[PDB]
Amino acid sequence: DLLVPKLTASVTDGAVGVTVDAPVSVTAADGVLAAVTMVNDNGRPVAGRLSPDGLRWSTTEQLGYNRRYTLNATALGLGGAATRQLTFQTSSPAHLTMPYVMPGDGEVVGVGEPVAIRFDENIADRGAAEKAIKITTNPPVEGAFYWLNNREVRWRPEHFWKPGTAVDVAVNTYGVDLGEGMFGEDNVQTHFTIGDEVIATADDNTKILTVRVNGEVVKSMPTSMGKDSTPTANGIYIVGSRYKHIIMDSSTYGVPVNSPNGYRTDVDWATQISYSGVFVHSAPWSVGAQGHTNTSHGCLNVSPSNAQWFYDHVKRGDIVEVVNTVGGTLPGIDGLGDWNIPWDQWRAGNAK
Ligand SMILES: *C(=O)CC(=O)[C@@H](C)CC(=O)C(=O)O
Repeated sequence: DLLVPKLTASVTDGAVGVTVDAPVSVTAADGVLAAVTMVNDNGRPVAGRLSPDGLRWSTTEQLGYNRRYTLNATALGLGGAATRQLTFQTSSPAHLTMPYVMPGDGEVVGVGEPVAIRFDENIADRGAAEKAIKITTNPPVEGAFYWLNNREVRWRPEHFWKPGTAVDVAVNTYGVDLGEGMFGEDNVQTHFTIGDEVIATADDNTKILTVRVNGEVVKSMPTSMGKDSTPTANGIYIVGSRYKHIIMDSSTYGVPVNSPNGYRTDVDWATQISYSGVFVHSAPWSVGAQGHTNTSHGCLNVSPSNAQWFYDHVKRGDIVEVVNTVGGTLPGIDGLGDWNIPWDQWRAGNAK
């Protein structure tokens, strides 16, 4: 009794809402695939690949949103032939959101650097976004997702990264329903490495900014932080971008320039450590106060040479800690204040 070949697809005829996050495949049993074609509505063929043993065919390029595909396959065996025709329709998004992932590919960053995925649209289903984001670490370490706002989610370990750790971030959002008819416009894939442990502590009691590289004190900077009425917040800051020079505009951070606490200052050697506008930068005008008295709007004022030193030796992801000021604590959702959120609260997340 010779068997008739059987044709099994990873879709079914008449299917709709087929998600394009995965390839479409066809399998033969009691025979081999002699012919497999898939065309879109317009008759344009889709690239596919047949396995050497002739048993498995799969698409090999991206499938498009909002499309009607037609699949034709024929299987031959000693028992005879069999042909099937399947038509199906893929997801038809109401909205598309593009993801952006920091830090940059190939980059080497500090031990406080979180994984950041920012979407250009509000994410209705955060849980679906988190699931779609595949993070790999080496050596392996536990981490968790937490949302700073409706568009950006962060991933980080309980403690600072171990130097030498590889991080791989695969944002596989294409074809994924992120909620309310919003699907990922594309995928992104970044990889980066954890460099040396650089931790700079600013103690308001001593007015000193001590830089420690892998435990070792390598630089001690007299500093002037925020004057009482505009104090520098205590807490953990993540180093962000660095500038040879930059015009600091208080309106950029919510405070009108023409205000009592406003300002517009052109400074040298500026290292940003909070979205709220905290910078380590060159403050020549206050070199007398540094190490003695706080006089700034909130920045860590240091000498020109120490500012340039900081610029040259501190990198994105390195850590600045402020302690014992008269300020409060840096908001966990500052954008660079991730570490100020307790692990239990971060691990619990906020996907809802
Ligand atoms: C950063 O937030 C701005 C500052 O705190 C420094 C530039 C200090 C300052 O504004 C000043 O008046 O010297």
